[PDB]
Amino acid sequence: AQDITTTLLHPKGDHVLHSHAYPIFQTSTFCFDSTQQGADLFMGKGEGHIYSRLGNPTVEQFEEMVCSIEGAAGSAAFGSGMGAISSSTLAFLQKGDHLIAGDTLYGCTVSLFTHWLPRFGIEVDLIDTSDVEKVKAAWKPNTKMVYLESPANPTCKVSDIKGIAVVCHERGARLVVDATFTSPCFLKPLELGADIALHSVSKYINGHGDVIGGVSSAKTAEDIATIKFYRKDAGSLMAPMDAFLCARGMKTLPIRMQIHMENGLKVAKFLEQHEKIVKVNHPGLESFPGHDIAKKQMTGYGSTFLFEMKSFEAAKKLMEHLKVCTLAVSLGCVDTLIEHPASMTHAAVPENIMRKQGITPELVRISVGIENVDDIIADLKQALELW
Amino acid sequence: AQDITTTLLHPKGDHVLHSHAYPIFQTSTFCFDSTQQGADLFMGKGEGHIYSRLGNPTVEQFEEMVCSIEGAAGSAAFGSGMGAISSSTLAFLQKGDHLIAGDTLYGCTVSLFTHWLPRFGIEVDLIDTSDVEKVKAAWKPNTKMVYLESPANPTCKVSDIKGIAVVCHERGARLVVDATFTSPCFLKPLELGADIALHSVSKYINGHGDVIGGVSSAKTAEDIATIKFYRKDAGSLMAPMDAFLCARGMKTLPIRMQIHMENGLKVAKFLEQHEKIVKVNHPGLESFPGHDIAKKQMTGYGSTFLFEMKSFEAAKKLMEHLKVCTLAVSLGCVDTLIEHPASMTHAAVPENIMRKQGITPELVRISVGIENVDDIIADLKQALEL
Amino acid sequence: DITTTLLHPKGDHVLHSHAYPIFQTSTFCFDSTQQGADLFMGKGEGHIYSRLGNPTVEQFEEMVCSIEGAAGSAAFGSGMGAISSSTLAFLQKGDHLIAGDTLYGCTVSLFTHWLPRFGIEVDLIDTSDVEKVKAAWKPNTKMVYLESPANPTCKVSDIKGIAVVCHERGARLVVDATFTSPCFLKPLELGADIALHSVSKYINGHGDVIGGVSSAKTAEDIATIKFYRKDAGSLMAPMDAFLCARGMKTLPIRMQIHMENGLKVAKFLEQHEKIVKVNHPGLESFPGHDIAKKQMTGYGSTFLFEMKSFEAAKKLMEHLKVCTLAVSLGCVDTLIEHPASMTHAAVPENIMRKQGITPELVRISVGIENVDDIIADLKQALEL
Amino acid sequence: AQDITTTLLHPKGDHVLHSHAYPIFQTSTFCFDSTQQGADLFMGKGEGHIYSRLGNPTVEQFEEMVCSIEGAAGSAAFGSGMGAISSSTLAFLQKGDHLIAGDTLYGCTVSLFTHWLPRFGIEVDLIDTSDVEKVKAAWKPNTKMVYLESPANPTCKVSDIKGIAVVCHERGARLVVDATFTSPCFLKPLELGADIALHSVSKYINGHGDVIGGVSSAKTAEDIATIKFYRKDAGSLMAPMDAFLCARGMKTLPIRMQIHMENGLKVAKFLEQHEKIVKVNHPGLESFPGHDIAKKQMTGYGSTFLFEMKSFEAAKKLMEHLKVCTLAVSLGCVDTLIEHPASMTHAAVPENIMRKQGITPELVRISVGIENVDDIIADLKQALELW
Ligand SMILES: C/C=C(/N=C/c1c(COP(=O)(O)O)cnc(C)c1O)C(=O)O
Ligand SMILES: C/C=C(/N=C/c1c(COP(=O)(O)O)cnc(C)c1O)C(=O)O
Ligand code: MET
Repeated sequence: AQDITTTLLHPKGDHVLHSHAYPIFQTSTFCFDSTQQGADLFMGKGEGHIYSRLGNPTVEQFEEMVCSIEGAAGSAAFGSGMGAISSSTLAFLQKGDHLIAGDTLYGCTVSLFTHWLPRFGIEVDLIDTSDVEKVKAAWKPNTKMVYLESPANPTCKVSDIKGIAVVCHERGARLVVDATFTSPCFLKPLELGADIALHSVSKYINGHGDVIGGVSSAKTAEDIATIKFYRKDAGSLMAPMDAFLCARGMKTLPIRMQIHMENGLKVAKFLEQHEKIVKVNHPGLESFPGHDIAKKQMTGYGSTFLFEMKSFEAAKKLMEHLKVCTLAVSLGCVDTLIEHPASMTHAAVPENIMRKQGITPELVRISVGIENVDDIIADLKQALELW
Repeated sequence: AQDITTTLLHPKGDHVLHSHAYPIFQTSTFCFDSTQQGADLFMGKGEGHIYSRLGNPTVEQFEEMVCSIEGAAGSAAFGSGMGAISSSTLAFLQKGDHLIAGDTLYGCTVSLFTHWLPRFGIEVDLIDTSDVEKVKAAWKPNTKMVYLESPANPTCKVSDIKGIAVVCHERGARLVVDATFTSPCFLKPLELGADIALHSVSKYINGHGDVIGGVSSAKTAEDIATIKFYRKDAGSLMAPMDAFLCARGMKTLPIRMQIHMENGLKVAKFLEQHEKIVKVNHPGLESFPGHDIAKKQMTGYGSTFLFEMKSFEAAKKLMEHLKVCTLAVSLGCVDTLIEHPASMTHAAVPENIMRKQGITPELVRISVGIENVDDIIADLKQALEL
Repeated sequence: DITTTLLHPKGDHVLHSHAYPIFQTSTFCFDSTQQGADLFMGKGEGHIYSRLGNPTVEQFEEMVCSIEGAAGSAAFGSGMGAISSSTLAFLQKGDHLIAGDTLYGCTVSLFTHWLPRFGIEVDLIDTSDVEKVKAAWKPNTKMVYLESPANPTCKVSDIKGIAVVCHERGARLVVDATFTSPCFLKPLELGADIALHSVSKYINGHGDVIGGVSSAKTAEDIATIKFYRKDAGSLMAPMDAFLCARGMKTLPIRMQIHMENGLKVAKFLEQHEKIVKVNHPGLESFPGHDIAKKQMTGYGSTFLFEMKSFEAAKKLMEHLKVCTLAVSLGCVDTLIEHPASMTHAAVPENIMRKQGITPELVRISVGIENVDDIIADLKQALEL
Repeated sequence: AQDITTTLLHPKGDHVLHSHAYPIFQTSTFCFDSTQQGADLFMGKGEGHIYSRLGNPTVEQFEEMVCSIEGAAGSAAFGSGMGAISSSTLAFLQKGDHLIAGDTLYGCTVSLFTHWLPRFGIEVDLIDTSDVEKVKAAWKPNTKMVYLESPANPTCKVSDIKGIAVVCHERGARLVVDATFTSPCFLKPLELGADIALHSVSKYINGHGDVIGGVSSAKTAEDIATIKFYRKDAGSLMAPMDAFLCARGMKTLPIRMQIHMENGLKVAKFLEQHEKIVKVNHPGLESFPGHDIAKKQMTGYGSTFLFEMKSFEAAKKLMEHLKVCTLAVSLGCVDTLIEHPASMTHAAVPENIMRKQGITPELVRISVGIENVDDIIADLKQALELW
């Protein structure tokens, strides 16, 4: 079996004009040979292109690379992770349907599900998905979808994807998994029973902090077609230049993820033993509740996780005296990022959800990059040891 | 008194690092000076950026440009015209609401309004908006929006935006106008009483056929904030490179439109007097129904219009023996495009709606570019003789 | 007219794409050893490596080639790359070059500092007078190099007459037509052997690319230019070639407006009490207007005018609200510059005085803004 | 000391408008605050920009990154490696000067030294620089420069850079080293006594096969200013978009080089023991003449090297039956490339030099990428074992 490293460096498809790098198709439209050839293409007959919103070759190349690592029937690229999320939910859910989603999600996902979905007649419950019994108890005759992020952003809370998939499969609901925090190198939700696996490509997949994009991959040709049907009318598109950048970033994904994983674990162990640190929420630590599930269902760990300081003032002093780590939101970049969830990424999450997400002013989230790990640790140590 | 040409060439804003051209901010995220500065930005306090989905300086520069020409409170850029349309309607409409839309729309707009909105519990009636009394008859107690394209894609049917706007003001509904076909140089819906004016930037505004993008502009600060709030969660973004290209394309918009207008008018009159053409639907032709409303409510015409051949075989013969004109969907590019609506742009629209639209296999849609008009006329002339 | 040709360039579409794709690649794949071997020998159609040939760059080359009436065109990383490749590709130790006495600053630097280190004799002379060219002639003269109208004074040379001397005496005529664009000046049509532009200016026209292009009358000459380029390495990036081809789609239309704006602004300045003199080739008062009207089909919109003092020039340049103080020219928006202390600051004083550049001169590059807005901007800054 | 990985991820300089990624300054010109402020910049007084040919912020950012790894006084970026070579030689050499260069060089470098320099009255001798005594024997009172590639493209012939530097330093000649084949992670010519270190950035530094570019770094402020002065008139510029891509590719250079080095050595050892293979020219092999100099003067190896088949026909059979390796010129890409020097990269080298260079139709050059090394070896092995 050929390694993922090789597969990503050797994607299927013909070269264009013998070009070694896949060209950037910075075009809106495509030319027809004849009236029939164009008419046929609109009916889905024959091979070729019409218009970049419907399909663009550079973007299609990136989709195939994601499709190849997910083990999907197809993938669809979007202008952002939120585009991928919207199109993976609202492509299926309609007025009268019920959605069960995790109670700890990325802020804008909470916004989508709690503000917009109810305006469209869609019933939503945010449930603690780390407990399958609670998922079952929240199930209704009109439940059509379960949506999970695991490990959750930012607390790393682990859900049992495999166990929840069984219930979805017995009861006719789609299981959708946002695997952004871990990357398709370490978490393949379609192998665990999910119907759709999505990512903010803005994070690890692209990895270079210079594009915003989303991707969604479906187990079934019918589901990926419906997703693309929705995309056509909702209009969240990956730009050709951004697809070129994302495919390029993804060429180094496996080796970056190996370094991220090892760095993140070493940084978490350093913090876990440090006097100033109260707790570390990294799912690769044995102290972490849900570690046994993460270890079974994933083949590695991302490097973004959260830790607890003794006070808000101590969190502030740390985050503001770092020379290698950069104070900024986002994650999964080659360089190390740090932020304060309570006042930043999750300052917009309703208080009812803040308290049961478990997010407090003492928490700091770090996204460990691929810098030499000793340099990252020395940077944290010097700020922790300040006068 | 400063001319539109000058305004687009001299946008408001500081230069970045003294750079003459506005830099391409190809970044996802922005750095914070301190915990407080970041927390302040998340609360809308102070000046600065956080993350490109919330706001990107290169994108914002293009948004300001469009906002200037529309006379808007603010503008929002998107990944596509369909992103602008989705975000300008579903940002406001919710379950139990009712939408009145023109019956002749771009194909994917029909798919949006006919397939997705009713799945979200939104009631939708497609009606002939060229007659204001028909809009009034279709009105219900829960009508929250009227959505228009004028001149319509592809038949160029004209609606009285100004009169429909009065009805909307009186009865508590938003008026949303898709002005893609005409461009903001010639049609300014917000000056006519609309609440929202939107464009597929993919067409005239960019004008170079190398970008897909959308833009929407709102009369009020509250409405554009709502649109951007929807965009934050729906995620149709204009990429920084595409915003760089759209702004650059828009620098020549006024001169390009002037040529497009004059070129398209001349080509339509050539066709209108040719023996093989049954009729030409150009809103600037005296013969066109609705010409009188278009000359009053617009300050010029786009150059995309349709004309009728005697049969499908004739249309097929014309479209396939052109040497300058390119057989392709889309419009508003620098070069001339030509298309068969029945089996291309409007192939997926249900028979029911399509016959209401008056779209038949005998119609050909041309998008006249900025070539020497004589080369376009001679191309058509050559082909019409075979 | 020219617009149709630029919008419909020859060649096949790639994957049916309407816009020509950006080949952001260094290398190309071979079907077999033989096919690679053949390509390196110039046999068969195809590509090897972007420095030898990139499809996106070649499409832009083809566009310029068509408008110039050339055997071929080569694109470069800057106008200076085009200039140095159109000269040092041909000149060698022992050769003599005659160049116009008034040239862009870096061209003077190239001809004055570098060429003589390579053993190439160079004299700068007044090429507005053909007898001076004949008098500077030597038995080893292999090239005459010209800018017309010259940067920044707009000094006009008789290109056709000089070409005649060159053809008779066995020298190449190379012409930098940056200031006018190939819409209005076609040197190869006037007898010149090579015609070149800084694409950074009018051709691209959007102020967001630096690039150069050179076009030769003969297949041999362009092949030599590209062979030099292969080793010297001033290439146009695929992205910049995409942007230049895109900018060039509006070239004939932008030029029409530049020309008209520039002529209206120049006449306004010419009759303004505060202005000593205006150096625009299209004015009747300008010396050599007759040659420029004969040999060109229009004018660019960059020209020089004289103020009554340095303090007055500084006051004008620093109270403008539309015009931007910046070097460069041929952008869609208006630019203004002080030659003596900016573009031409490094020029040796003796070449400087022979050029006629003083601290009282201001150089304007008139954009495509509404003319009345440009004039009203100049008006308030001169009067207030 | 902070690690190179960390340095490259954390370059000196302020952020622009708080942007995390450095913006692409796709501009030709820059604005002046006043006549004086503009005048001053032209005189080298004050901080700021004039015009991209003179300096572009995105390009300067990439230059700073190279400068930091080379340990130089400054770096200059170009539109190609050939731009860097032309500008690092012809910026200093004039009519009457003598240049000693290696006899095994990149083909277009031979073309430059052999066709263009003599036309400019510069005397040139190509010498076997693997023998310091041959360098001394070729020295003349007017020798001003020695120019070396080591390991040479394509034969990997090693020169004693340290030993030749001694001679240059005693006699008033600049030593210039093209370190393209090894990358600045493993070869730092300025630490060995060179005056100038240059690269085709097209190869390893950028690493993604999608940019052509060059860079030159000088030990002395004066020499880098002279290089940039030449560049300003000769006009080989790195485009802003290309500088953005090179800086981005360079963010992963140390980890890519680590994998290239290990992959290349394992592939070389596999070929060395294979019955079909006559000889393997990889400088990290103990069998290689000059291995001892290479291991003392470098801190690793690039992964581009050459091997000898039994015949031209066997070389063609191998090259044309690979599924992972790609038949193309260039090198230093994330994916594996392969080519035939005799009929491709060195087919323009005049017959006397190509004889002295030791290039025969039996030689194949491989540029080993970062694919899984077992997948690369299996691809070579299957082609070598064909019917
Ligand atoms: C291929 C597209 C065509 N039109 C598009 C279009 C859109 C949709 O805009 P994006 O395509 O999403 O940028 C919105 N509004 C109008 C009046 C339109 O014509 C076409 O007809 O040929
Ligand atoms: C800042 C630059 C100015 N000029 C440039 C120029 C070049 C050189 O072109 P690159 O700059 O190398 O593309 C060549 N030829 C002419 C007549 C030029 O004006 C300027 O004057 O303001
Ligand atoms: C003359 S082909 C140039 C490509 C590259 N320098 C190589 O050796 O492969």
